[PDB]
Amino acid sequence: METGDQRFGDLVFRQLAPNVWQHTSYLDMGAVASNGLIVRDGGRVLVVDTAWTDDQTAQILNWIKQEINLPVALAVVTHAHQDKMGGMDALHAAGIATYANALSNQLAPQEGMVAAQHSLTFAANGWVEPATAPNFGPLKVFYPGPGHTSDNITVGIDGTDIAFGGCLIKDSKAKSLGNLGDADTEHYAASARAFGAAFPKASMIVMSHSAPDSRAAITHTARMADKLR
Ligand SMILES: O=C(O)[C@@H]1CS[C@H]2CS[C@H](CS)N21
Ligand SMILES: [Zn+2]
Ligand SMILES: [Zn+2]
Repeated sequence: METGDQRFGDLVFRQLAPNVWQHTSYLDMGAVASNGLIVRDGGRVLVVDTAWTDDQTAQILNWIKQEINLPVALAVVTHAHQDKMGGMDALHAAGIATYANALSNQLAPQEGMVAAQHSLTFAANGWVEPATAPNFGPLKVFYPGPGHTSDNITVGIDGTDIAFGGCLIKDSKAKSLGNLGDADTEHYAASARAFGAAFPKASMIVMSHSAPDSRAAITHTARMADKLR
């Protein structure tokens, strides 16, 4: 927890830009961090990823109400793991519209997760079909291909130098990819590089389990992935 960070309950918030904050929640497994984003877009707020749990995700919503005081219009979640979708019910209880890759929603029940209300689909070039992501404002959603998981998606924030790699991208000092059973080790490297190419001017790379990094996180991640093919 660095200087300039705010704490609300068990959550930590770091402002990254005038209209963007990183939310961080922890699960004791020894407190393992997971990062998401909060975006102020005019008179509304957009959320990328829940916290680990419903209660933690409610803390995010209370912090937003208290510190930003704008309604949360929608949330997009970036794949079907507990750190990204664990608080879906808290969002739904607040009347927030939720979006995920169709595959994430298909996987959610098997994972003991609650599926989002709406499914995103993607063109062959990886960009989201705009009709499935209505009124996403500055959020530009890109499916880079299979990597960390088959369903992982990524998000750039228009008007900023920020892109969110989710759990696909590791920080540039990482000693391993942590890749498990559901990783695609054949395509991981190409998918990391695809994320980089989709958001070629993003200079701040936000990710799920490390603090924000430079684009070196992308190239370092791709190098680690090259070794697995
Ligand atoms: O693989 C990881 O590094 C992170 C932290 S521990 C492991 C279990 S939950 C979450 C899924 S991305 N995760
Ligand atoms: Zn994951
Ligand atoms: Zn994760």
